[PDB]
Amino acid sequence: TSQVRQNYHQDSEAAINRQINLELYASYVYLSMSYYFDRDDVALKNFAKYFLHQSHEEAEHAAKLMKLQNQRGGRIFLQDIKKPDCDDWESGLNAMECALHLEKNVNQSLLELHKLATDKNDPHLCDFIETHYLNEQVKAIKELGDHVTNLRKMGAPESGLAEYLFDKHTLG
Amino acid sequence: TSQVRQNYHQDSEAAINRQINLELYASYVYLSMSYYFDRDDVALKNFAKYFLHQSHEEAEHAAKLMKLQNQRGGRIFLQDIKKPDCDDWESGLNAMECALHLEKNVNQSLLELHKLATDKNDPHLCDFIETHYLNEQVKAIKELGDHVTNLRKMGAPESGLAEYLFDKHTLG
Amino acid sequence: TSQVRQNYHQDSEAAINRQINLELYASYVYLSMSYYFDRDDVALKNFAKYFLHQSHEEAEHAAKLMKLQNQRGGRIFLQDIKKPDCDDWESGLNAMECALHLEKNVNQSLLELHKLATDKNDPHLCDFIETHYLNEQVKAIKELGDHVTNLRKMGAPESGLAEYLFDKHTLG
Amino acid sequence: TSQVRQNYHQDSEAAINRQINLELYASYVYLSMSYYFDRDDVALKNFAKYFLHQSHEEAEHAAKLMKLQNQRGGRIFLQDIKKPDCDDWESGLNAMECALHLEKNVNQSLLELHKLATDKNDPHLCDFIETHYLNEQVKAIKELGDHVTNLRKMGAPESGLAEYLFDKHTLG
Amino acid sequence: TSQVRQNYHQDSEAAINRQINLELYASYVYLSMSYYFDRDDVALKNFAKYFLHQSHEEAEHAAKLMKLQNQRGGRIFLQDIKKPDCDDWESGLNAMECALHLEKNVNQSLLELHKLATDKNDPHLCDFIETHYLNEQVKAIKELGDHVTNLRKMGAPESGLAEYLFDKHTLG
Amino acid sequence: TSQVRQNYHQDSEAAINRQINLELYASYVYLSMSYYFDRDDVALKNFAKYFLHQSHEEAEHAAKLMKLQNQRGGRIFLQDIKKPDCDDWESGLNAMECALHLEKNVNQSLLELHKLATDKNDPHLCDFIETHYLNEQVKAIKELGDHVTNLRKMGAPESGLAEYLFDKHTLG
Ligand SMILES: [Cu+2]
Ligand SMILES: [Cu+2]
Ligand SMILES: [Cu+2]
Ligand SMILES: [Cu+2]
Ligand SMILES: [Cu+2]
Ligand SMILES: [Cu+2]
Repeated sequence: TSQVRQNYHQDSEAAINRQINLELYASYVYLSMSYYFDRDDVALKNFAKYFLHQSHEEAEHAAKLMKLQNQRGGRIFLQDIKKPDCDDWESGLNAMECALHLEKNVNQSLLELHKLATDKNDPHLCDFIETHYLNEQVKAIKELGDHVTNLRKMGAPESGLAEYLFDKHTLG
Repeated sequence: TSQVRQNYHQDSEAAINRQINLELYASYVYLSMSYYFDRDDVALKNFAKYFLHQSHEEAEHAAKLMKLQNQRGGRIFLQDIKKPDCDDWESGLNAMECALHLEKNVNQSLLELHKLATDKNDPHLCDFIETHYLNEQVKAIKELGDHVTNLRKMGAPESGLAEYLFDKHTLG
Repeated sequence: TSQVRQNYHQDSEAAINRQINLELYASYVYLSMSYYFDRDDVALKNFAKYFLHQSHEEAEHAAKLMKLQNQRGGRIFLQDIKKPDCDDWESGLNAMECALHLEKNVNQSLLELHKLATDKNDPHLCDFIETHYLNEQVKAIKELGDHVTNLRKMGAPESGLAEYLFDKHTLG
Repeated sequence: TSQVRQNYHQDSEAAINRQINLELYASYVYLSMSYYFDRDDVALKNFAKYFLHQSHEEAEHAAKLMKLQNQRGGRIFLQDIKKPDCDDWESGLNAMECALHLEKNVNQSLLELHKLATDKNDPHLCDFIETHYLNEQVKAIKELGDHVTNLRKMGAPESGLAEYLFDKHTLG
Repeated sequence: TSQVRQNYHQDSEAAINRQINLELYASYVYLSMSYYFDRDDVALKNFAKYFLHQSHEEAEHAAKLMKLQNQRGGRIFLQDIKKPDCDDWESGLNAMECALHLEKNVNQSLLELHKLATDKNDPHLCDFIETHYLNEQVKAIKELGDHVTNLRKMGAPESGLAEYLFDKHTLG
Repeated sequence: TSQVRQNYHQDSEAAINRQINLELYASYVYLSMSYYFDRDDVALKNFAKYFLHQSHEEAEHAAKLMKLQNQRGGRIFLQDIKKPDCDDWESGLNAMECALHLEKNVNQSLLELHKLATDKNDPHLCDFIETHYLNEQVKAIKELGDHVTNLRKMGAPESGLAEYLFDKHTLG
């Protein structure tokens, strides 16, 4: 056992590793989206920039989780980062909807993690999740919902002008 | 009687209290609108910002009226701030039209107040209304009329693109 | 259902709306106090300034709650802001005592809200309450208790000199 | 009962007093260590500086707990600060190990305190512990574990050169 | 024997350790006073600040004595820091009187220490006491006497207004 | 076919995708190493920092390759990022040796890619590889070889002091 480990259940350690893999997967999904919008036949540079920023933020989340795993005396166990479900989205609106679904899945995983930490009476882990992940997830979900709403109201995906103007005015 | 009271009719004091309540009600209507446009399914951030600014300005108007009530030796008598007539507006254009109607109602109340002060031969009250409220109301009504005209000409409310572009270019 | 709503119980949404109304009511009570101390026959300018600042802070609390309601996909439902129980306090000490009672009532409501969020397993809501409201309430209650203690020890309310000196030295 | 006391159980008040005494004891243990390494026959100035800083931080923790006791309307009850178990450590590595054990004991006490506050449904106390003490304890334990690991790997305590170089490069 | 020890009698070493414990005890008495005046039902913030500063100064005195013990090749032997005789003082004047009595006791101990060092022909120890402690004690006693005199003349402890004004004007 | 595609063979596109996956895999290996050295029982902070920087650089290399894929009209096809072969290295020297082997493998892949581009008469691809990857690989391999040589000469892995001093002086 680690000399620093205290009140750190093995179930919590395993769930933290699963969350690390989930954050890495989300980052790599966002990377796929970003370079989809960099394509010559899509060419929405601000969508690409937005999703690249999201990918970097997800990477940061993963790194923070690994740092906590080491802080608590757990052992990081990495797994394959699976390829994203889609190589194509055919519209900025569809990518935003997929991002919203992904963020909600990540949020559900974080909520299950918080429930596990509460059951294991690990207040440090609960506070870590609450302070660094829960409100960030809520803000991200709200922002993506706003983007989806605006794109739908503007006439996307059937209107390329809508996506162009959204790229220029909201994401630019 | 207050040691500072001079040429301050009780009718004027009561009308000032009614105007205080009206300004508070207008502020709270604007607050309702502002957070309607903050909703995920509406997501017009500049409409929300505009109406929040209007709410703060209305609060300021109310506070100025209370300060005058104290200056003249009147006694502030507060009443319930009634909830706004609408929880929903379904478009920025409808909210702008409602704001225009509200500002015209506030203006009519101020004009009746000025007529009362003129009848009571209260030149200080008349000058206070003229200097701090009448031209502000005229400017607000003109600005709201301009917004309504532009939104209607752009194709609102049937065109979500119109409201999006108006949010970006006029209110942003 | 809102596209962003996740782990947000309807009971929590209703309690948040009730808390919004409570914060608005507290702000309007503080406003009443502030302009009571602006009266010519009371004339305690720093008491008025203190209570006006408290009113603005309460308004901010209400706005933050509305923002959370929108963030979580809840729907803001506003109600009448009831007039304050008192139009008169006859002393700074009595106003401070009333403010202490009001802040304790707001705190009790927030604690019940936190208990509801804990029962509904809404860690984001629990953390929001803890981070933005609970310690602010504790600090406000402590400060008001200190003010009440100092005013009582100085000889208020029977000593106008006590309230004058407290206005100058503590609130100024 | 205190005019500010609300949702503050007597058991929580007693546990807070016990934690105050524990933090003071930890500070005084660290002080003992610091001046052990200031001895002419030990002469590890950066170890002394490190433990003096730790002592000051522990004092700060105690003061924060006393401030909370007053904020919540509890009554501070001080007890004797017992002398540290050891007047001698014969090596920097042994002092680091003792500090690690002490910090883990303090952490266990804080976790028991958080469990008590959770049982008493005192969310303000729970959030105070989580925000100001739990992650600080985790970071301190991790840092001490790192120091112990590095000292052991460098050849301490049998190698005075190891402790000298660690004093110069890690603690300096 | 220490390689640096020279003209350092064991009696002087023991007396220095006793003085270390006395300074720590005085610091902890001052800490108790400081947080007594932070209570909601006392609420004299400048009294609390004054006594907290005194506590920090006493801690500094203790640390200086420990540093001298190490400089001369003596060995620091710590003892329990006993809890202060009083948990309550019921007035700023009573706390000032207690502080005056405490400082006079510390001064008497320092004078006995100087007499011992003179008897042992330890000019370095005599000069250390004279330079760093004797005039500081005289100044502290004079300042506390001034505070006690002013509080008594102002009508303390029977006049809460006196203590409030003294807190604002002398300690603020 | 892409409107921008010109002199871009499908074999080159596939090899670029394979290289993207290889760079991502190398980044994730470096990430694993970095957080291995962040462990409490390893505690070599500058090794961790060095490998984290290497991971970020590898990510940058991958992103540059994806950007080229889009520039030339190829289509990015992502694959699973496989977990690193090792979760443990038991020494900084072993991690450096593994990094050297990994960089040589990446270099061999880049050389095969350059040979393919030369065979396909794709001078733009050849120049891209030469300008952005070949000399970077040579420099990285040389630096890792230097680190391995220095660690071996200092007595690693059997000497923890060697790895500590290397962490402080070369990587710090
Ligand atoms: Cu994330
Ligand atoms: Cu107005
Ligand atoms: Cu509030
Ligand atoms: Cu501590
Ligand atoms: Cu002293
Ligand atoms: Cu590379």
